[PDB]
Amino acid sequence: MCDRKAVIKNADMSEEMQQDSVECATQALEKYNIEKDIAAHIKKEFDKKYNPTWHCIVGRNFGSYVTHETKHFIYFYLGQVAILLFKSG
Amino acid sequence: MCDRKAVIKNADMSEEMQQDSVECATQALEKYNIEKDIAAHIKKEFDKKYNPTWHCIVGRNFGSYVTHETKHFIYFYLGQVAILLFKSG
Repeated sequence: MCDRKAVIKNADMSEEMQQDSVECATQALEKYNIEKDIAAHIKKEFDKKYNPTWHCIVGRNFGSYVTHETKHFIYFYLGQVAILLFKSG
Repeated sequence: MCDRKAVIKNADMSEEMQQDSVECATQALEKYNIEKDIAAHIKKEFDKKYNPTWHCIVGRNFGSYVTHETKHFIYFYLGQVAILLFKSG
């Protein structure tokens, strides 16, 4: 339907926001396979695209446990990766 | 019977705090070997043993990239795991 090659697991963010969030994690997922890196680029884009600052943790076998403390927190697992997006706004 | 068996990679929290954080991460590791689990166990105690809210990420192949702050954002890698402790105080 709209890409989204992930597998959410916990997203305290608006649905549509969770779909665009995953795709963005994908952008960094396809451009780079470096957990940290992917998270870096993303955060930058999500911030300039939405409004700084997005606390994201992308991996492939970790265990994120942050407090969204907002409404822009989405967790999911891409084809072979995981993204933990959440701002401290 | 000694924790702190991690490998910090980026910390912005009080020294004794980053040390206690690692042990707390280890505590969750000894009680459970599940990323998410370890993360929860940590944030849980750290939140009720320091001052809410602690956002930590425990994994061994992920990539954390968030805008830390306050003074409780420690990052390390245990014997075979990693932890990303950071609040939004």
